[PDB]
Amino acid sequence: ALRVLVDMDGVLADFEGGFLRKFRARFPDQPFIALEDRRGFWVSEQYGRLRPGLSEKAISIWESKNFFFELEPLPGAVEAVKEMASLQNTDVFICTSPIKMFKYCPYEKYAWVEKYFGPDFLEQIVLTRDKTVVSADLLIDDRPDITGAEPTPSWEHVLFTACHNQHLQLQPPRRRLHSWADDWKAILDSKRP
Amino acid sequence: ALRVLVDMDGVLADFEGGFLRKFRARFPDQPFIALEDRRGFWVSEQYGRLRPGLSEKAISIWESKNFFFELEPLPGAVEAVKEMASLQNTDVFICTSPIKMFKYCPYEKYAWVEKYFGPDFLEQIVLTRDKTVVSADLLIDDRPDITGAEPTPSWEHVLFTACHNQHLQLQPPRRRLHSWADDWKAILDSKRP
Ligand SMILES: O=c1[nH]c(=O)n([C@H]2C[C@H]3O[C@](c4ccccc4)(P(=O)(O)O)OC[C@H]3O2)cc1/C=C/P(=O)(O)O
Ligand SMILES: O=c1[nH]c(=O)n([C@H]2C[C@H]3O[C@](c4ccccc4)(P(=O)(O)O)OC[C@H]3O2)cc1/C=C/P(=O)(O)O
Ligand SMILES: [Mg+2]
Ligand SMILES: [Mg+2]
Repeated sequence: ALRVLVDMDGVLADFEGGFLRKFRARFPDQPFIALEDRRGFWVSEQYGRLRPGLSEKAISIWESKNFFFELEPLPGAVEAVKEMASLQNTDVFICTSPIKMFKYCPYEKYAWVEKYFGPDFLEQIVLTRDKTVVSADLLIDDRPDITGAEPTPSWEHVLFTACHNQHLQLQPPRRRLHSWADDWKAILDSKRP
Repeated sequence: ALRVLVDMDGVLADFEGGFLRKFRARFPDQPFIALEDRRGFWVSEQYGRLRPGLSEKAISIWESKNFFFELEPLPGAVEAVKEMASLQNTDVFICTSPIKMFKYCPYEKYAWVEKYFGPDFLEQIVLTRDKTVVSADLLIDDRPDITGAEPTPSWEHVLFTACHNQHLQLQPPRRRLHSWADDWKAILDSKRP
């Protein structure tokens, strides 16, 4: 079977929108970064440049209970992955990194998957801080540079569009999946025998 | 670097001893299976044959809060893995499967690793129900038959001795690690260039 790894935050689950909503609600008198203006992968670094002490306040949002659990799915994500997993000769794993503060995040990621994909889909979860040691044909992930212990990962990394990466020019033959409305089936079919 | 995957339950953490202690304390008037007499990988199947309704009582032990967190390390396990991870050209990942009931288990496994190996070791955790999709040179695991989506895993599976597998004759050239007092370094060195 063709094997596809799908990232969670910024691909399945709307980490950026969730973060902004909760930040504004908790820190209504602080300045914030509109999603369109997000630059750089690390939210807290951008916030830290905007005002002193804002990096720590940003961090307190994703460390809070229910932050991960209450993320909304990105449009099309649940439908696409469900269809993808039902395709013949196609094994789909949700491959995601928990944050360092582990009190809520791993638990809530399991709970989120159960909620949107159902109990049977829990067998498809891989939690890891290193994706290069997970072998597959494809990795769909919004992070531009994915590295770790394995210098030559078996997967092709398809960059999932996010505001933070939308301007990035990629080194051919690297490619993008622009959203779940985009033609993911053609990408998968291009890797099949 | 040589890459080694190490299982948690029955290899690092004493799932069998922990289970028995808690079962006896919770169900003092039920019969139990002494560790020496454990047969078959699945604890609940053996308990279920011993008396009707015992399978469900067994399951309630590992579903309970603090079951995973309070497991004792197997003798030598923490020392060995710490030394192993400090070796040159050697990357060690703790590769473990959470149980289906996810309320406590993933969280407590992270907490256990932090407790025995320290915060920095949390980056080395891989949670998965499928180990065949994790690529490495070696997998040290007490489970005799490890299968999943990848029909030809890259690792050599070294069987870690447990009471449930201690009589098993293995198909050459399959081999065992008899305990952490056993010569794990020689096993690793045998895979190096
Ligand atoms: O896209 C993101 N942007 C972002 O700013 N963060 C935040 C949350 C927290 O995540 C981490 C993080 C680093 C690597 C992998 C997951 C999370 P940490 O666990 O180190 O605190 O990095 C610093 C912080 O940055 C996470 C993510 C999620 C990364 P992925 O989608 O899990 O790869
Ligand atoms: O060795 C074991 N023996 C055992 O009886 N169990 C119990 C706990 C529960 O674990 C499971 C289980 C199945 C596969 C992988 C982990 C756990 P489930 O999550 O399906 O309930 O299997 C049924 C039950 O069997 C777990 C383990 C731990 C298996 P690993 O060390 O995680 O591979
Ligand atoms: Mg992401
Ligand atoms: Mg085990």
